[PDB]
Amino acid sequence: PIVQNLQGQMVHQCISPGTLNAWVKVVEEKAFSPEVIPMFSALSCGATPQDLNTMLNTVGGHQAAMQMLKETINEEAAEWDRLHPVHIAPGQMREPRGSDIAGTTSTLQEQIGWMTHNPPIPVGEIYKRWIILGLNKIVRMYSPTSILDIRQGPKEPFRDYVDRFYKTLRAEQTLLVQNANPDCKTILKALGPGATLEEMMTACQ
Amino acid sequence: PIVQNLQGQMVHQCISPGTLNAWVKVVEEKAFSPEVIPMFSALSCGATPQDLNTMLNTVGGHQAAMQMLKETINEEAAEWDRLHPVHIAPGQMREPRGSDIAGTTSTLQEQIGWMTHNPPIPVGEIYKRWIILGLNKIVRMYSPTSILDIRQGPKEPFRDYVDRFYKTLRAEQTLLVQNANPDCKTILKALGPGATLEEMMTACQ
Amino acid sequence: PIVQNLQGQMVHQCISPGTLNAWVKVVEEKAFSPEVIPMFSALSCGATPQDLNTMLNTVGGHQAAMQMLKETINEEAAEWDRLHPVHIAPGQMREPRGSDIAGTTSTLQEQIGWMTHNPPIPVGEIYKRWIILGLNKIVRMYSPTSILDIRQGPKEPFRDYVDRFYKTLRAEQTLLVQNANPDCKTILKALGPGATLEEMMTACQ
Amino acid sequence: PIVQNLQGQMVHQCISPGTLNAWVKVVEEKAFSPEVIPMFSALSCGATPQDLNTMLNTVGGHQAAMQMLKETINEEAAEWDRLHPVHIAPGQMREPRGSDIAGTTSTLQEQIGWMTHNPPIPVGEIYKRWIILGLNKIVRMYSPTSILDIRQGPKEPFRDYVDRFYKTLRAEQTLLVQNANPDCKTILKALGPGATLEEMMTACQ
Amino acid sequence: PIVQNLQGQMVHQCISPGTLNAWVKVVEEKAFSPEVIPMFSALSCGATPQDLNTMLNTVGGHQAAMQMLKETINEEAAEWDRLHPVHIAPGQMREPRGSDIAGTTSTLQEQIGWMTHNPPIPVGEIYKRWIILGLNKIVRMYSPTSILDIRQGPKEPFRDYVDRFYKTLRAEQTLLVQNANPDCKTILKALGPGATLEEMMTACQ
Amino acid sequence: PIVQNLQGQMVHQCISPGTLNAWVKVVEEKAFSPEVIPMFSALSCGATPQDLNTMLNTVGGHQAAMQMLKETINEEAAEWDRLHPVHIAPGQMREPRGSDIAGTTSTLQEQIGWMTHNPPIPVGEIYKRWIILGLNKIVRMYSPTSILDIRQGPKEPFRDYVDRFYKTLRAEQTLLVQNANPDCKTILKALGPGATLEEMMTACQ
Repeated sequence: PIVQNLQGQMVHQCISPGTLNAWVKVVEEKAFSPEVIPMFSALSCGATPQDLNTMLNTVGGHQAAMQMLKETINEEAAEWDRLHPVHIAPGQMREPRGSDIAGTTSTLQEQIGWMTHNPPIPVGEIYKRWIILGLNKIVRMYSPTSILDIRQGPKEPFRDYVDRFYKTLRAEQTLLVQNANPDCKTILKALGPGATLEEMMTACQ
Repeated sequence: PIVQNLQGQMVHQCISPGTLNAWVKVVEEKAFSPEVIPMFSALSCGATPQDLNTMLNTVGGHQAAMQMLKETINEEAAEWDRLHPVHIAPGQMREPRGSDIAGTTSTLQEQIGWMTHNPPIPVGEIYKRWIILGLNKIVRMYSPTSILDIRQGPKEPFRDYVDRFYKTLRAEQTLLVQNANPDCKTILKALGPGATLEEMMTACQ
Repeated sequence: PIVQNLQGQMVHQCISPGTLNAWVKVVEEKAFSPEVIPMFSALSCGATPQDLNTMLNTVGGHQAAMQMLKETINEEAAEWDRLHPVHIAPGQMREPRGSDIAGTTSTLQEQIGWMTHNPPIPVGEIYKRWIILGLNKIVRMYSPTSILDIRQGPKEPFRDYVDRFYKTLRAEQTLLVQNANPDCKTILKALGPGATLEEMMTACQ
Repeated sequence: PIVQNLQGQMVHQCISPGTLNAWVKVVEEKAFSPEVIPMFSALSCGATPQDLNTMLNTVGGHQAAMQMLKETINEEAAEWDRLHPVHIAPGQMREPRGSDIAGTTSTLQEQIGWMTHNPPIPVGEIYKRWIILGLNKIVRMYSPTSILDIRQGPKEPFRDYVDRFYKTLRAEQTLLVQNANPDCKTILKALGPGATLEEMMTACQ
Repeated sequence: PIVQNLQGQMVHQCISPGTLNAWVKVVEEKAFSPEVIPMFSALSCGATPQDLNTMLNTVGGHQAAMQMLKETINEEAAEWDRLHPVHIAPGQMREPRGSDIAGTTSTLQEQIGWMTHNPPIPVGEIYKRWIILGLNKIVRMYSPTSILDIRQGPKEPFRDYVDRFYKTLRAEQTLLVQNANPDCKTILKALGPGATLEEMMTACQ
Repeated sequence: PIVQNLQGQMVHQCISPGTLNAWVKVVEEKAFSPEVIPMFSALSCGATPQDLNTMLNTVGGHQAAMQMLKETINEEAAEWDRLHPVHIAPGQMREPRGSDIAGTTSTLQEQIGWMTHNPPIPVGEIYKRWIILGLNKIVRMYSPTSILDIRQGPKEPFRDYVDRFYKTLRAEQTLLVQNANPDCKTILKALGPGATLEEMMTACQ
C-alpha cells in the first residue's frame, strides 16, 4: 500500500503477511457471504492496483467468481476509456487507461506516481470501486435463498427468524410481518403502523 | 484510526488485520454479552466513522441486532440535525450533519478534516457514543434471564450464585439476600444492615 | 497507555488488541490464582485510568469478584478525598478527586494532562495501586485451601508437597516440617535449625 | 528486503519470521497450485536475490520441482550473460552477471549496491522474474487434469462445474458450453453468441 | 526493558505481551530443563529489575523452585551489601543496595537512573546474573537421572544413547565409552585415544 | 542483532520472541533436515555471536549434535588463532580471538564494537560461517539413506521417485536414470543424452 511515514510523506509499503493471510482465510471461511466485502475494503486500505490484484490472485478457489469479476472489471475499464481518452513527453507522467487502473498495463512505479501526484489520481481507490461492484454482483448471485422463502417456523423464536430475514436481505441487496408465523403475526398486526423493529422483537419475545 | 506519529502530528492510519479479526472473533464468541461493549470501545480507539462502520459491517451474524442498531443511529443522527442545523465556500470545511457523523454521506478526507481541525469536531467519538447507546439496548434485549429469577440453589455455593446474580444485573442494566437460599439467608440476616459484599460472601462460604 | 515516542515526548497510545486479548485470556485460564496479579500489572504498564477500566470491564465472568473490586476502589477513592480535598480557572488544570483517579468522572484528556504534567500527578499508577489492593483481597478469598491442611501424603514426593505448600501460602498471603510425612519429618529434624529449603529438599529427595 | 526508512532512504531490512513462515506454510498447504505464485511474489516484495534464495531454500519437500527451477534459472542467467557481457576499478561497482543476479556469486553488499544505485540495477526484480518463469512451468507440469476432461456431471451444479473448469484452465495456462451436461447445454445454446459468464451461470442455476 | 529509540537515546519500554506469554509458556512446557535458562536470558534482554521480577512472578507453578530462587537472590544481595556498603543529597542519585538491585526496595525510576547513568550501574544485568545462578541450582536439583545411570541399551542406537548422555550431563552440569553397550564398546576401544565424537558416532552407526 | 535505525545508524536490538520461537519450533519439527540450515541463516540475520549462542543454546533436544557442533566450532576457532595471532591500550579496541568470535570470551559490548567499527570486523558473520559448517556435517551424518538405495518402485510415480532422489542427494551433499524402474528407464534411454529433468519428468509422466 501507500502510507504516510513518521515524517508525513506518502511512500510505498509492502503488503504484509498478516494482510495476505487475513484475506485468503476470510474467503476460505466465509466464501461470498456479504460481510466479506467490508473486510476486503478494510484489508485493502491504501492499496495500489498491484496490491488489489495480489489479494484477488491469492484466492485459490471460486474461479467461476474470479472470472466473473474480471468481466465486470473489463466493463468498468472500457467505460473509463470512453470518458477519459488518452493521446509521451520525456520524464513526464502519462494519463492512465482502464487497464492501467486495473494494474494490468501499469507498473508499480507508475501507480505510485499517480497516487502520490499533486493533484493525485487515486488509481487504487478507482480500481477498488470497480472490484467491489463486481464482488456485490457475485454476493447477490451466490445468495442461496429468496427473501420470499424466509418464513417464521411454527416454534421458531422471532429473533432467529429476523436474523435469517435480514441475513438474506443483505445478500439479495411489511414483508417481515407477512412472513411471520400466525401467533406473532397477530401480535405484530395489533401494534399498528410505524412500529420499530425493537418494538416488534420485544412484542414477539 | 487517527493517531499521533513519531513527531506528534495527527495522521490517519489503516485499521489493522489484528483489530479487524479481534472484533469479528469476540462477536462470534460472546454475541451481545455485556463485556463485548468495553471491548468494542477499546478496539475502536481513535476510530473514524469509516472505521466504526467497517467494524459493524464485518459482523456476519446477528442481522436483527445490526438493523436495530441502524434505527438507533438514525434516531441519534436526526436529533443531532435538530440541534445542529446547517446552511459551501471554496476550499473551506463544511459543517457535519447526522449522516456525516455516521459515515454515510461523508468521505474519509472530510472525517479526517473534522477530527484534526483546531478546534476539532470529534466525529469518531460522537458516532461511537451513538453506536454504544444502540449496543446497550441490544445487550438488554438479549439478556436471557430476569434478575427476579436468579435465586440460589439448595446446595449452590454462594459465590456461584452471586456470579450469576451480578452477571444478569450487568446485562439488564436487599434482593441478593432475598434470593439467597434458606441457610445463607439466615446467616446474611444475622449480619445486619450495611454489610459489604465481601463480608456477605465470607459469611456464606 | 502513555509512552515515550521516538523523539522522547510523552504521548497517548491506544491499548493494543494483543494487550486486550492477553488479559481476557489469562483471567479465563487462571481465574484469581495469585500469579494473575503480576500479569495484570505488567499488561497495564503505562496505563491510564481509562485503560485500567477497559481491562477490568472486558472480563465477562467473575462478577461477584468485580463487584467486590468496585467496593475496594470506592473505599480507596473516599480515603483519597479525605486526604486531598478540592475547591475552575479558564484553561487551567483542576485537581483530581477519587472518582477522577478511578476514571469514572474524568475524561481521557484530563487523565493525559495529569499524567504528563510537570510535576506529574500519576493517576494511572495511583489507581492501579487501588485495583491491586482489591485483587489481592479476592485472591485471598478465593484461595481454596488453608495452609494448615497442606500435609505431605505417605508416598507423595517432597518436591510435590513443597510446591502445594508454597502455592497455598502465596494465595493466603517450622510448619513445612510439621506438615511433612513421618519419614521426611525424621530426616528434616535431624538437619537441625537454620537449614535452607534447598538443603531440606535435597535431604528428603 | 530493501525498504524505505522513516526518513525516505533505501536500506536493507532482515527477512522476518512472519515472511519466512508464511512462505513455507503455503507451499506445504497448496504445493504448486497456481495461486501460490501470486503469494510468492507478494511475500518477496522488495527482496534481494539472497532473500529469494532463502525463500526457495527453506522449502523442504518437492526437490524435483526445486531442481527444475534451478535449470530454468540457469537458462535465464545464461541468456542474461549473452545479452550483457562484462569485462575492476578500486572502490567501484562491477557489472552483474547471471549468477550475480541469481545470488550465487554476489554478496549481500553487492546486491544492495546494485539495487540502491542511481540509476538502480534492480537485481531482486530481475531474479524474481526468472524464478516466476520457472514456477509457472512447474504449475503447468503438476496440473493433474486436462481441460478436455473437465465435463459437467449429470446432476453437478453448473457453478461447481465452472469452478472446476477455470481452476484447471488457470493451472494449464465455446469449450465451457461443449463440456456442459445435456440440460444446461440446451439452455446455453438458446442464449446465443456473446453471452457473459454471469448470464450463462444465471441461466443454468 | 531499556532500549535505544530511533534517535539513539536510552529509554524505558513496557514489557510486551509477546515476551510475557513466551516466558510463561516455556516454563509450562519445559519446567526446569536446562535450555529454559538461555531462553530466560534472551527474553529478559535489556530488562530492568522490575521486568525480571515480573517474569519470575508471572510463573504459577513450581513454588518450591521460586522460594529456593528467593533464597539464592537474598544470599547474592547480602554479599553485594558486604562488598558495596552505602552511607541523601537533594536531587542526587543514591547508591544501590542488594535489595535495590533485586527490585524489592527500588522504584522503576531509580532503576532507570542507575541503568542510564554515565557511567552506568547495570542493575538489570547484575540481578539477572543472580537469578541465573539460582536457576542453574534448580536445574541441577531437578535433574532426574545421574550420568552414571545413562547406559546404552542392547539394541539402542548409539545416536539415541549419546543424546540421552549429553542431555543428562547438561542438567547435572571415557565415561561415554564405558557406558556404551558391548558391541559399540568394542568398536570404540578399537579407535584408540583422541577420537572425536563425530568419529565415535560414525563408527557405531 | 545489529540493525540500522530510522536515521541509518548501526545499533543493537534485542532478539525477538518471534525469532526465538521460530528457531526452536523448526528444530523440533524438522530436526536436521537440510532445509533447517537456510532457515537458521535467515533467522540469524544481523546476529551477534551472543545471538547465535542463544539460538543454539535454546535447543533442548539433539545434544549429541550440539556437542559435535562445539567440536567443529573449536576447530574453526583454533584455525582462526593460527592465522590471526594477538599480542591493551586504555580505551582501545582489542583484536578478537577464536573464542571471542564464538562469543565465549567476549562481551556483547565488544561484539558490538567489532561489528560496528570502521572498518568493521564482522564477528557475527564469521561465527555463523563456522556454525553452518558444523550444521552441514550433522545434516550429512543424520541423512538416513544413501543415494544408491533410492530406486523407483514398480508402480511409484516418477515425480515421487525424483522427489525422494533429490531429497536424499541434498542431505548427502546418469544415476537418476539407472535407479529408475524398467518402464521409465526404457523411456529415458530413448531420449538420448542432454535431456533436461523437465523433459525426463514429462516423458515418464
